[PDB]
Amino acid sequence: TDRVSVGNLRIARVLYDFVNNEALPGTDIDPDSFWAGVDKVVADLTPQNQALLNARDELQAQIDKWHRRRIDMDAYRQFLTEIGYLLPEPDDFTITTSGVDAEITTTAGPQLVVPVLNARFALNAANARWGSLYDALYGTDVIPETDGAEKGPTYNKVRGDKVIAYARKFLDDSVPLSSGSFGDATGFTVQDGQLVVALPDKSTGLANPGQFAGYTGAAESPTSVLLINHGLHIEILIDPESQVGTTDRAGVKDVILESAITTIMDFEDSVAAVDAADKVLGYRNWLGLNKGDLAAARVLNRDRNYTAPGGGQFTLPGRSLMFVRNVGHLMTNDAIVDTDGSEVFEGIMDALFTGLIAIHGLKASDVNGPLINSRTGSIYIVKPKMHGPAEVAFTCELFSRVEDVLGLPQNTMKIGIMDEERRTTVNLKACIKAAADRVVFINTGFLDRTGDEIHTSMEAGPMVRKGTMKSQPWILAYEDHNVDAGLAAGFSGRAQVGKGMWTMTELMADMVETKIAQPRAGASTAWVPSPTAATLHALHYHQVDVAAVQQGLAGKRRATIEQLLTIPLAKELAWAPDEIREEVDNNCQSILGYVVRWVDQGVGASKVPDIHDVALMEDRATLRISSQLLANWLRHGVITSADVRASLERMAPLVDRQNAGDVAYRPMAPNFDDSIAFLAAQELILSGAQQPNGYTEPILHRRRREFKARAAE
Ligand SMILES: O=C(O)C1=C/C(=C2\C=Nc3ccccc32)NN1
Ligand SMILES: [Mg+2]
Repeated sequence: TDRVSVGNLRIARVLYDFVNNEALPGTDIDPDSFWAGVDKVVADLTPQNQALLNARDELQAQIDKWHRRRIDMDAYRQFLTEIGYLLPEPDDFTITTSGVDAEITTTAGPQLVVPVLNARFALNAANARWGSLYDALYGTDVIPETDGAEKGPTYNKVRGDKVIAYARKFLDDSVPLSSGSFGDATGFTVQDGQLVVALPDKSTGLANPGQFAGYTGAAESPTSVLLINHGLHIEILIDPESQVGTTDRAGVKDVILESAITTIMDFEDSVAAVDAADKVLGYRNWLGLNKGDLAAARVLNRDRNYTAPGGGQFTLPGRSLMFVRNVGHLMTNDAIVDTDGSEVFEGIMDALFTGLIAIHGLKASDVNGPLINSRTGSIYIVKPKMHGPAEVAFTCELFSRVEDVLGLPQNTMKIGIMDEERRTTVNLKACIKAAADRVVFINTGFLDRTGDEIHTSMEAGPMVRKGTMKSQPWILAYEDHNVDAGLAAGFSGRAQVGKGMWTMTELMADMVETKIAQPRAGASTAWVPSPTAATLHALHYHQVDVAAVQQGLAGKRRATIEQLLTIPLAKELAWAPDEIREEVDNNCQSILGYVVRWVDQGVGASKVPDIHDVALMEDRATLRISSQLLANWLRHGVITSADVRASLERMAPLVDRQNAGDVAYRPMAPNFDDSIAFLAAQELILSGAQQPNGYTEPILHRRRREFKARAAE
């Protein structure tokens, strides 16, 4: 209820007040003009937005019928071409985007993704540009807790020594000495622009003196030594009076790594935001981060100060350069409605509002606030779930029109193309071309892209199990195809090529062991769930020369269209009944475990124990893959209707028990039919086949609004 009328728009009062009183001031944009701009952009671009969404449904309908009238890959591919799903590949080109920050064009390193509605997590992320290696090693299972090195209420010095040793070895691998090991260092000095390291006998310098990047304190006895490797900084904090430094052979207190080079503040799959009040909380946090005054009861960090090897001062950034992830093209939100009572497209709103807010981040002031995000004056929006190059061109048009409403130079709002839909994958080169002057980023993932995969080929037959999907031909070609297209479009030295998220937040040893594969595959960046994970993952960019990898990959075409189009159908008699049961339970607990927190508590990302009590931090896309898989098995009679109900009922109390220790929690068992969460989870499965491209948000947003409305009394 209660709205402000502006032309054809009926704007929720809370939103209206927030923009005028909080967002607009300092931007020198006339409030009346802004709202007219909103009304106009919305009226003009809404039909297009709708036209694209209808085109998806049409395409999917044809693909459905085709499968029902049957596999001949040659005919399939020709069909996709005929219906305008597979478009012709454009001639080679190089992107032209300008005014892009160094964090994106040149530096390879970790990238954090955080739900914007959580100010605490958002604050930590922005400050995770720099992280303590010691804390990360000590706090996680990277250092085993075995030989007397278990963690306790108090500091364990045996475990500390292992941390130190691990770090000492890292230094050896990253910034090697001409002779000897950092392990035996006793002191650090700066003699004539050159870092001397004191060993017991002799005293050496860096193998490459070029890696010596600066220091703090007196050259004769620095308080820290700054190093650089593969563009990433390493700070050795020296302090013999500290407890840790006291026992260190060279007085070293800590090793600090440049960690999360960039961060994505997320308005999409990691948050639950189903109405106007929610969007405002989200927008307000975004405002604070760009104002640079967001804080919790604690602040955002300022740049760091150093001394060049041969005297003189310099400075380095102290915050993670921020992107924002807008919602995609599909959903509407009641934050604004029309005179007929039709909700306005949420993506259109996000562009306008997140873009307005981001103006503050281009300026250091007192009306705009103290801390600056982008130094070149770009706004970095990541756009999810686009299908095909027309939808990309549409996003760029939206951005262009928003830039006019905001009075920003054209091409200010950069785009990060997420490759997570089949129709974007197979037309990827064309998608990048459609954004050739705005694009700063492409990336791959597992959850959404597989959900689309399952849904697109829904009628073709039963898919393989979810675990199996990570090793299927289509996804391996997809991963490699992404890297190839970016590099072919000239991304190396111009834009990020990213890869997916490590979801197992407690298995850091495993992450350190395996996630190295991503930069080895030429990814200039990849997702981590926490600041701690960003610090650990930063080790990989030290061990791997991403720029060299990309250069060596140049011109290769490692994935074919046939490979991309290889549908992940299961072979005959693939599974025993126990395996089927295990897969169903797996997916049902996955849905119930994530849905219960989303619907009941408005939580979009958290450590959710899986069926075997492994902690996984996933976003909403987990629902899409899980629900589509079950819907597929349901459709082709792998499982009956009884089967699915029995599983949800078995898994509900287990999820109930898994949330013990949360006072806010309300059990779903034993009264399932009275549980809005249980029903939401059941619906996502039973109606899964009929949701557009398998998306979960229509069901979810509806059930969360229903829960919130039941809670209104
Ligand atoms: O595999 C994918 O497609 C995918 C995983 C994922 C996340 C996993 N944990 C998260 C926490 C916060 C925001 C996003 C995520 N996003 N996309
Ligand atoms: Mg996604």
